[PDB]
Amino acid sequence: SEYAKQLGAKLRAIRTQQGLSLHGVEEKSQGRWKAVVVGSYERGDRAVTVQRLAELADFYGVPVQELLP
Repeated sequence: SEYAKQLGAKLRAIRTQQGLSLHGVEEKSQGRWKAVVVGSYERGDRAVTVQRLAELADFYGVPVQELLP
């Protein structure tokens, strides 16, 4: 729970850092990443899979390790 919490704190830190809001992600990604889904990752309310995390890190353009708590 705490881990999920802190993981989502970084998922948010990277997203906002490149100036994108949650709606921004859904739009730029042509709908592959739904704001709803990404938000729930950022609040630790929904658990991302390691696979899925790997793709996000790619979409954002950062080393996937960096998103780990």
